[PDB]
Amino acid sequence: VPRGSMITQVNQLDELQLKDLKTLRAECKKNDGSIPNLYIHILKQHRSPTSFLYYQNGALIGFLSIYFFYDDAVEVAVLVSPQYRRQGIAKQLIKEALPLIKSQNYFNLIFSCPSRLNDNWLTSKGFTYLHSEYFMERDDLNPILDYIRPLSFRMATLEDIPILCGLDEVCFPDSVHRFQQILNEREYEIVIAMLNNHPIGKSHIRWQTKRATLSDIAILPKEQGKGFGSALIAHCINMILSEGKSRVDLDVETHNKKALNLYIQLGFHIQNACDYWSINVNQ
Ligand SMILES: CC(=O)SCCNC(=O)CCNC(=O)[C@H](O)C(C)(C)COP(=O)(O)OP(=O)(O)OC[C@H]1O[C@@H](n2cnc3c(N)ncnc32)[C@H](O)[C@@H]1OP(=O)(O)O
Ligand SMILES: CC(C)(COP(=O)(O)OP(=O)(O)OC[C@H]1O[C@@H](n2cnc3c(N)ncnc32)[C@H](O)[C@@H]1OP(=O)(O)O)[C@@H](O)C(=O)NCCC(=O)NCCS
Repeated sequence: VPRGSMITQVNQLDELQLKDLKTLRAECKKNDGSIPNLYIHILKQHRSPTSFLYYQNGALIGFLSIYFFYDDAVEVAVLVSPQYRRQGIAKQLIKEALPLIKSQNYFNLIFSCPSRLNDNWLTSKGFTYLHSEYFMERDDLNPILDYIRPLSFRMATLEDIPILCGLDEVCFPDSVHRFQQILNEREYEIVIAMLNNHPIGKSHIRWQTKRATLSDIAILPKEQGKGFGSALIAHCINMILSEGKSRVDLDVETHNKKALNLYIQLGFHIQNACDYWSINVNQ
């Protein structure tokens, strides 16, 4: 019923809009299993008008936002209340966002999509699958037994920049500045895995009060398949539990779901899974 429809276009979300968006997020999560990446901490800050809110009678039923991370693409999050899907809401929101993307002269759009939900018809429309991002959690208080490999583990320091940059150069090709900034945030640590005296991998740890989060996990391609990734992740799990945390979270990017079996074996369960699909503007 169009009388009650309205689209609000904003530079940031006030506290009520954030509450509304979190309610919408929750109802999509229950229907879909996973949700797009919304970067709530970015929406809360004033930016210089990339959030588009669809209300029906003042109830938030649709949301789209644009995120200028890349220098030659833009990330797009779109969510529509399950009650109101297939009525053109997502298409209305994308149309509102396009002028702003064109004006910035970006031409490539990258959408984060709940795992498995849309693959059939994203393919039809010409989207290209890029990779997936999985957020997992291990809520077991028991440490991981075994998984011992001939590795030593070191906490990285500002002196390990060559080692860290070398690892990233092979896995995931200004890394000096990024590792310096990470190593200067007291919530972060990086564990380096050594085989004899050659660095062969690393994992980042972000510490919070009740949990810690593993990310940016790398094992050199030529050293994979020897148990080293499992040994490093087990080392990290046990380090986190020995500080008294009750949860280990994990953020991993993969092009293939089978790479996830390692983490399932170590007791992780998926809490959120997104697939990233790109498309050029003129479509
Ligand atoms: C292009 C994107 O928006 S990727 C968004 C990924 N986000 C999510 O998946 C979050 C959970 N899912 C949702 O919120 C919704 O299902 C969305 C955002 C994917 C689509 O929202 P809707 O308002 O229902 O989409 P809308 O009704 O505007 O349809 C837009 C187009 O996509 C098509 N479409 C939408 N959903 C589907 C679907 N499940 N299956 C097949 N086609 C679909 C429509 O046929 C339409 O095509 P058309 O322009 O040729 O007529
Ligand atoms: C960490 C990662 C790279 C794998 O590293 P790895 O050293 O090859 O991992 P492992 O050798 O420990 O494990 C490989 C397999 O052997 C199993 N394994 C490890 N130790 C084992 C042990 N004692 N007993 C039985 N199985 C074991 C693992 O469960 C794993 O499962 P799979 O065969 O079903 O796939 C991968 O899991 C990943 O996360 N990829 C996405 C992130 C990424 O690609 N970063 C860039 C790397 S270049």
